[PDB]
Amino acid sequence: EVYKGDGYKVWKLEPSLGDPLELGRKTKTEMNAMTHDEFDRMKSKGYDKLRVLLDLMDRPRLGTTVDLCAGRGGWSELVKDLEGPKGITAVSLWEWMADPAIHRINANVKHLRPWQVDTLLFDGGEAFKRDQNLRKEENFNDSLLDAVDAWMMQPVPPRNFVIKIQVPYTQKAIALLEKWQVKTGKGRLVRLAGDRLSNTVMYFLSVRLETQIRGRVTTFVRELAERRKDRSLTA
Repeated sequence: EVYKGDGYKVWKLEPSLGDPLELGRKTKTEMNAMTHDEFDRMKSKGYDKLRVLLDLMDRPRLGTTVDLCAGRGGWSELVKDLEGPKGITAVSLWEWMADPAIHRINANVKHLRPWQVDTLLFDGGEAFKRDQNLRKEENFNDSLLDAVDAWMMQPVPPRNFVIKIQVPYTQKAIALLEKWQVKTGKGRLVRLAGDRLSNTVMYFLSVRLETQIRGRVTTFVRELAERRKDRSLTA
């Protein structure tokens, strides 16, 4: 009851006014300019984080599961403990610190074409370092969401999904998320509490619909910048 709800797990993100792209670029620029003190002072591990996310989703039965950009296997390992290794397929480019019984495919996620699954996991995306054009990090993560898009738009989409959204305030990202809600009839973008302030990572979970994604991302980026200032500043 009062257990079921979130809770301090995720931020509350009600929609608000603003351009998410510009507020997102604004706090990225500010962060890039922070000194060594400010930045650090505010700056297989995913095993636990996926368990939290799946607990929020009411612990659904996973079934046939593809884990995209599986990396070291943290997410695949949790599925195997939850349901055995038979149903999991792990895709990444190659290392692998998870159960070797889990089936793996060495392939570029942007070239592997989708197939039908019960559960779609994606934990890809990368945070670029300050010495970069802002648009290059946005384009790179956009192109990864474009690949996930083909998994979500196939004739029978994933019943369950956990899709990391590394850079959620681009037009591609927001348009991709709104399209996936229409396609699947569900989906909510969450900000896990306790994620490092140094990224903009959100997660798109296959729970009951929550719309106005564009305003909630704006609220996220505005709220994150304020918390970045609080932590970076002393006294």
